[PDB]
Amino acid sequence: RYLMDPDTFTSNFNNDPLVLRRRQTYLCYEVERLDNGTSVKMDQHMGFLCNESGRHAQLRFLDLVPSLQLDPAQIYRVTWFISWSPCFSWGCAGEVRAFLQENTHVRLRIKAARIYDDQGRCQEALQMLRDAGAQVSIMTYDEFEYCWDTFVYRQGCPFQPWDGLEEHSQALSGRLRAILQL
Repeated sequence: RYLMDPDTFTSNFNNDPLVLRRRQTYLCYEVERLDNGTSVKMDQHMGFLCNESGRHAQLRFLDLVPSLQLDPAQIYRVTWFISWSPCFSWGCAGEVRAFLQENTHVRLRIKAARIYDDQGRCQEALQMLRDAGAQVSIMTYDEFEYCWDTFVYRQGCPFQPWDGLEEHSQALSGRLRAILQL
């Protein structure tokens, strides 16, 4: 099971708002079955994806859903830890929205390291994700450290936060919440 290089993680998940990092998107994913009150994980149902040749990571996750062989009779929670949202292209959120409409046994939780508020398409795309049932939030220390511990080739090294991580996360979270306020 393949683990990310540590500089790739740090370079892509850094939440400095003064950086406009839109070239790549890294999406770390885990799928759990909701049963017996608890959650049940599957290690072959965890991994990470980047954009590959114009096909956004979010779309690459949707392409591998069949290979997950989800029992349509059960409820599943898919979590994404994604370096930024929402997916920039037009209708790429629409493809996510559509997948959620056709797979009503799947609940999608999106934890983004950052968002880019353009006061336009970006806000509308985030709202449409919410409206299709996704739960979108901004990553905090706990989630960066989880992803470090879970997806990165860290060789026993502990997570080392960058300067401003918590301040930046709280500022982004405030703005996402404002956008998504019902």
